[PDB]
Amino acid sequence: TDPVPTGGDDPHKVAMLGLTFDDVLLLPAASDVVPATADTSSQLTKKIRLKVPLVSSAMDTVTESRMAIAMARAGGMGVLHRNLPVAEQAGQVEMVKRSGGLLVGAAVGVGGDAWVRAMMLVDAGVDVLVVDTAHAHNRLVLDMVGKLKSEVGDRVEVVGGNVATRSAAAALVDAGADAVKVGVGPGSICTTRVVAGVGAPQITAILEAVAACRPAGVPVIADGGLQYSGDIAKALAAGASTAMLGSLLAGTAEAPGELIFVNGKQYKSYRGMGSLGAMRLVPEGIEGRVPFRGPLSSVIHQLTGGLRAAMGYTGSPTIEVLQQAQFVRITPAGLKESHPHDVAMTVEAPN
Amino acid sequence: TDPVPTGGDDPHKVAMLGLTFDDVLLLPAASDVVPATADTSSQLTKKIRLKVPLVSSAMDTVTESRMAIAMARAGGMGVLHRNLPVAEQAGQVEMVKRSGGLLVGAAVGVGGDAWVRAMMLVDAGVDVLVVDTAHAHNRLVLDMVGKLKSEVGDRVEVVGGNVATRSAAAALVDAGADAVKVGVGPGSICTTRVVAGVGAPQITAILEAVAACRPAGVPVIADGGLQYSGDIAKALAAGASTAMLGSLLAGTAEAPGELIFVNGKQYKSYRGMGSLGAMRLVPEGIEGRVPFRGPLSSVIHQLTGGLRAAMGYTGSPTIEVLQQAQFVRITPAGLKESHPHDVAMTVEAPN
Amino acid sequence: TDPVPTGGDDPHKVAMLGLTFDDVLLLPAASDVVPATADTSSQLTKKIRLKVPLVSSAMDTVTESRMAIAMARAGGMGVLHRNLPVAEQAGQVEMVKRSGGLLVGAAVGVGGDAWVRAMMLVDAGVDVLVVDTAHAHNRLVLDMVGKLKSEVGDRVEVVGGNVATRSAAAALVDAGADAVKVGVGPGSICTTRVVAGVGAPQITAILEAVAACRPAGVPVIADGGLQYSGDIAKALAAGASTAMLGSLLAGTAEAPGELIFVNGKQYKSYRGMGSLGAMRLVPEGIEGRVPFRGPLSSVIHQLTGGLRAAMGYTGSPTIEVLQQAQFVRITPAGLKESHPHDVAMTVEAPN
Amino acid sequence: TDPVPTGGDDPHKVAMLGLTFDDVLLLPAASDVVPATADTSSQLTKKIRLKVPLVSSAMDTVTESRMAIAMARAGGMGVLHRNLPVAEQAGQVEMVKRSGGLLVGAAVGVGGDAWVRAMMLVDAGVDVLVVDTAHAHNRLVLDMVGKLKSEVGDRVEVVGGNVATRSAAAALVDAGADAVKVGVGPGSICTTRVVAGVGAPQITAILEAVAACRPAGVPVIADGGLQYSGDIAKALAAGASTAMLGSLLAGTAEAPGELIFVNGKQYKSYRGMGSLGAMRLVPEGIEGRVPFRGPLSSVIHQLTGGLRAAMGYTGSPTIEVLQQAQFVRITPAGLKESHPHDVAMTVEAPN
Ligand SMILES: C[C@@H](Oc1cccc(-c2ccn[nH]2)c1)c1cncc(-c2nc(Cl)c[nH]2)c1
Ligand SMILES: C[C@@H](Oc1cccc(-c2ccn[nH]2)c1)c1cncc(-c2nc(Cl)c[nH]2)c1
Ligand SMILES: C[C@@H](Oc1cccc(-c2ccn[nH]2)c1)c1cncc(-c2nc(Cl)c[nH]2)c1
Ligand SMILES: C[C@@H](Oc1cccc(-c2ccn[nH]2)c1)c1cncc(-c2nc(Cl)c[nH]2)c1
Ligand SMILES: O=c1[nH]cnc2c1ncn2[C@@H]1O[C@H](COP(=O)(O)O)[C@@H](O)[C@H]1O
Ligand SMILES: O=c1[nH]cnc2c1ncn2[C@@H]1O[C@H](COP(=O)(O)O)[C@@H](O)[C@H]1O
Ligand SMILES: O=c1[nH]cnc2c1ncn2[C@@H]1O[C@H](COP(=O)(O)O)[C@@H](O)[C@H]1O
Ligand SMILES: O=c1[nH]cnc2c1ncn2[C@@H]1O[C@H](COP(=O)(O)O)[C@@H](O)[C@H]1O
Repeated sequence: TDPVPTGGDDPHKVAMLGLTFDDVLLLPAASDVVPATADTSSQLTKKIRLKVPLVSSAMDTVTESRMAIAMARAGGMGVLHRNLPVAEQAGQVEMVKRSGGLLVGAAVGVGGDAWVRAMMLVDAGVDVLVVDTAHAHNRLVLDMVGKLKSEVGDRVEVVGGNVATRSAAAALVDAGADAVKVGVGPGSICTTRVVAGVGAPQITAILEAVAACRPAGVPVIADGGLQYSGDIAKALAAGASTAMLGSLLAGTAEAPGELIFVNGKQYKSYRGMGSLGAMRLVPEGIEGRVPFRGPLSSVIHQLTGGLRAAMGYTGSPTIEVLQQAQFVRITPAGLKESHPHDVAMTVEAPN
Repeated sequence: TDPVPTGGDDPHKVAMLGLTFDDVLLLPAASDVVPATADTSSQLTKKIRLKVPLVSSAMDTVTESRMAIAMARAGGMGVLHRNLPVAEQAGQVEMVKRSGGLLVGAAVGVGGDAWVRAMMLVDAGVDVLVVDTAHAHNRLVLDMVGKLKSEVGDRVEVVGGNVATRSAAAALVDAGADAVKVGVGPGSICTTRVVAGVGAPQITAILEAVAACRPAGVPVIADGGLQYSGDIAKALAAGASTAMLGSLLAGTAEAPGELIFVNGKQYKSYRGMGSLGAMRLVPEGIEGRVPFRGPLSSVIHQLTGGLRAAMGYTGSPTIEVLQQAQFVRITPAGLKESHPHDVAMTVEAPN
Repeated sequence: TDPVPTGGDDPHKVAMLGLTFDDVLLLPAASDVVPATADTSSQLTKKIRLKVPLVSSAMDTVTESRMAIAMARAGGMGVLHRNLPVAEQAGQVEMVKRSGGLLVGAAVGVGGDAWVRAMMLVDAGVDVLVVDTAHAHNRLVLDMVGKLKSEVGDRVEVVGGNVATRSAAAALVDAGADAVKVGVGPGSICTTRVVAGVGAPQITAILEAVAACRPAGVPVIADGGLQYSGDIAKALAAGASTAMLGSLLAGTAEAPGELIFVNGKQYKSYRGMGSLGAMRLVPEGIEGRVPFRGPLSSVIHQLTGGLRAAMGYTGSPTIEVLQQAQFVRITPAGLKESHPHDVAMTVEAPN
Repeated sequence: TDPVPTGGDDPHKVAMLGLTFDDVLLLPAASDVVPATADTSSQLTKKIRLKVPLVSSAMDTVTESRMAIAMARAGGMGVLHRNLPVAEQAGQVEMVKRSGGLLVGAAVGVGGDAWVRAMMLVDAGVDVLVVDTAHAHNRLVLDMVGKLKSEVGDRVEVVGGNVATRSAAAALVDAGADAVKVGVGPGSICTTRVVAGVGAPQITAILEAVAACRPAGVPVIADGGLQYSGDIAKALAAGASTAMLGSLLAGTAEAPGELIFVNGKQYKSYRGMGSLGAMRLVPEGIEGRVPFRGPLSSVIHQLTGGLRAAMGYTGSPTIEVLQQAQFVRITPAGLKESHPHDVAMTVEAPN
């Protein structure tokens, strides 16, 4: 019997071919939709629907109270980070609720201290708890999701993550999750791929997680690796219902941290939660900076405008129709020309 | 049942593998043709044949009256842009007609104002109307094509675009189009691919559109992404009958705009019609610059000379025979060496 | 009959598709393992098990007595290089044995002088002899392995290498090798690939060698091309039992050579054993430098920490379970984003 | 019926997948050969065998009398260029013959003037005539080969080229060629690929030409694209019997032209024979420069040493055995590491 062409005698050792966002484009289709008439609303969880299908990352350089307020007013939601005392995180929930009863979420870990944290957040009025781990395919994480749903599941929605396979998503569904968050490897500040050699390209990870979650009616949150507004449209067409953004929002006025004026240009700090600085395990994230981008309201406007353009080209009046769109796969030669190919740019572009 | 190797259980979710110009080369074949004896004439529309199979883009940094006159004298044609008052566009048609009854086209949009524009252009003597949209697979665009053909189709030829699929090209054929223009995603100044995440690699887009148009006798115009004279030969071998050029002609003396002397080198402005500056929707084009290239007559001479070389290598005495030539697909390692690989260039090359 | 699609009529002329480390990632799986509870021990040879599955390269810029002592104290082993007189190499074995009866290996060549060298190393107390060649698929190399095993095989373990195919690994197994070392082409300082045009991508080379060695109970040493801690996890998941490191350890305090302060940064010399300088045959290696990395103990700590993270993500309590993990294949677009993609790094990262 | 996955309904429109040198490596195999014992002799034509399987390009910056003398003394051969008067080219043949009756070849074109040139070269004692064209798959070129063989074929050997397909090679075999030269697209100074969009990756072109020539006993000359000594071994393993070199020899003392000292480094001119300067048709080559490399004897020594290393790794005692060796295909990730990957080079390497 002949060998597998890439080596050895086991045809399942190399189990899949993984696609990322840069590997695909959306095909145009017959359409009566124009960008202005598209409806961008979508489910965050079984019970919660958002007007704009975007949430901010649970990171100490992205989401505290000011970002959560601005995201909710823009039609999305923020998830407050958990790298601070319980009493301070619960107080940031109250500040958001004092600005109009806006929707808000908050991250928790696994174990006894994370349980005390979760109960204080519920008492403060939080709408969504996010069980927030590097590897959710573990019985202790599944137990945490199920115990929260049993005790406070009537009052608050419970998200679990992160996963990158069909089998991991199915395990969270069986544990009672109200949404499943997908992403191991893809984030802009992630070094899991080179430190551990572990990960999954994000278009294939979404397609596999959706194969388990869609038949059960559980929404999927696509978390990490989104670099352009067009990546949001690709993630939702692969079957996700919302997208979570770190890098794209870390440059805004509302993100925690001060402005950095260096060489006449401006920046703000952005770091992984598994970086040396955030943990103060070998680190699985870096500490860096991103360009300053101005007010959050204007960033969200440009991102939703690109999504609306994609809905016009694909004939999708709603996000549920966009989830049925088709891809064309591209080669390396086709990606290099996608970033403005060979015409000296001179003027600023908003998107 | 096993999953699709790239994810999920649907084998049509990733529907195609899209090739661009850099993915293919033309194979040499048995030939009695030398570059000097090749015949470069080809159909622009059902009724109009050109001596040179090239047209200039309908852009406000590429084609007004001076470019249209020079293109027609060179054996091709210009399409006048529509980012100006109706009375001015109609007057540029008259200026072209006063220089010898040369062929000329002009762009129009969709709706009531575009209808008034179209009727004034016909009264001024235009030969070709181009229904000029970002997404032609839409009933309002198909209605515009059909209504023009019904009212003035005896006097003027009617083009519709742009499309990137077999089904979209078939819909324009059924509506009465005299030619179909192909290109969503590929242009040098296009950002649709990253803003909306939408597009189609241009060799596959041409092959699919031709599968619908050739059996009906409708010519295909390949519009966008052409960077070298060899790309013209590849587009026509994939089945197109003419090519439309923006970047390659924006540097010429006849293009609208003034010369830009900067750092001892010279440039001219070139911008997408969906850029912020041209529209004064989120933008789907950039504003930039290209190197100055001299007179149009000399640029067209070099481009047609490269086409003639391809016809010699493939044994094609006419464009209709070139449309039957074969490709070899190349890998990433083969493209890097195609751009002069590893020999410090010292002297200027015209092409 | 149709041609093979890549040329000619022989479907075995291009025999395989070879994958390297950058072509694959490890898939997360169901896990009760956390990085702290993983067991990193593994067989170096049939009779010798190490606490940490790493050995240092047999190179005159990587391993003399100080590196061998530090590697053994860290739980791994060093292999002393053979580019020095027999009496000096045997004396370095004694120095290692005087620091606590630590484990140590030493390289030898093929022929009569290499036999005298081998006997002196055994008299000095060496634990492992490494028959150390550029191409081990040769009857003289197989004879050397078998004769050593016959004469001193009761006292010392005998390794042979290097190979890159299933048939070559099988020949070393039949000759009596206690471990098989894999790697032709992949090393950071190797130029065999461009000087001779010969080599084998290392993930496929490991998969093929393991197909011969695992059924016989012979461990495989993955030698060359490892650039990050995650590459160690990939090599062991492909079926290797230990990894050998040159570049990653050449920057440490214990490596032979002096520090190089240049432009405020620090370096140390690193060169192939087939470079012009080491041989003083056309050269098949280069002479260069690598950044200074500090003490060996700290480098090994970071490398084993990344391995432990991979064991947590894959649910592997032991190295024998990690050898059963699965890969996802990635495209060129997915690799570019793996190296910290698009976030200006500002702070130092240990790994 | 479903479409072809890359577009259209014709499965032969994209006829082949073309491999270049960077797409493959030679696999090591069982061997009793060491580099010193390999036999590098090989057929140039049916009747002429060389000691070293290399010839110099017929270019006015590579081969006049001094290069032809040095190549023959090194065991190879030179082909004198034809961009000069007939009387001068014939006189350079005599100069070579006055230095010891060394072997020499000379290029000619097609037509009446090329016939007069050919007869004068034969009278001057030339050993090989090379019918030297950009596209040999043409009845006028085949007639020239056949008429030369009929008139002077008893005294001189007749080569024809260049081709890049099985059918073109078969036509030259039927016309009586004593060897077939392969290469359309691959040369370092070639711009046919971007000017005409025409070419064929060189490993696939050799495999296809050999499928026609080997069964007839006609040797194949691999011409263009060779960048390293390892590329020579790959070309011969694909089935060629000799290789022709331009760039690799244009830097030597014996090449025509003067040394260029610029910025403390040294260069020499190198230009295509279809460049603007050589023709004084649109140009299909560039004019440039290459680094100075010293005496030819030393360059040939390093190139043959790399070939000898490949013969050791593959177990090939002769070139006829190397022509039976096997390849592994590599991905883009595997090529980037082949050029010395990540170790600051400090010292000069001869090869
Ligand atoms: C922003 C602008 O981008 C482009 C892109 C390509 C061509 C042109 C253009 C303008 C004039 N001639 N060609 C404009 C634009 C203008 N209107 C409609 C669209 C649009 N519809 C759907 Cl559905 C999706 N997106 C986009
Ligand atoms: C411009 C010039 O380009 C080359 C390319 C490769 C080799 C040479 C060359 C010249 C002399 N020796 N080799 C010239 C050229 C000269 N003539 C004919 C052609 C030609 N025919 C067909 Cl059909 C297509 N294109 C091209
Ligand atoms: C170093 C640190 O890396 C990350 C990576 C991604 C997300 C986060 C994070 C922290 C807080 N929220 N999200 C941390 C970390 C923290 N703990 C556990 C792990 C881990 N477990 C297994 Cl199994 C393997 N590796 C990794
Ligand atoms: C020039 C030199 O290149 C290397 C490459 C890899 C490892 C080493 C090495 C030296 C000492 N330990 N390891 C040397 C060399 C030394 N001898 C033999 C060969 C050789 N044989 C065959 Cl067959 C083909 N080429 C190559
Ligand atoms: O240190 C880390 N390592 C790996 N992933 C991380 C780390 N910190 C945060 N993440 C993930 O990265 C996402 C942000 O990705 P981005 O939007 O591409 O910048 C977050 O929402 C987390 O899922
Ligand atoms: O703003 C824009 N976005 C996208 N495509 C555009 C825009 N403006 C013009 N185009 C297209 O780009 C083509 C020019 O492409 P180029 O020849 O590659 O520069 C035009 O003929 C249009 O089809
Ligand atoms: O000159 C040489 N050419 C090729 N391979 C070499 C040479 N010297 C050492 N090696 C190999 O390269 C390995 C080190 O690879 P690295 O860890 O990628 O730097 C060694 O353990 C040897 O197997
Ligand atoms: O102008 C030209 N265009 C294309 N190919 C050329 C030209 N001049 C020479 N060649 C070819 O290029 C070969 C040299 O290729 P190199 O060794 O890669 O530099 C010659 O032997 C010719 O076959």
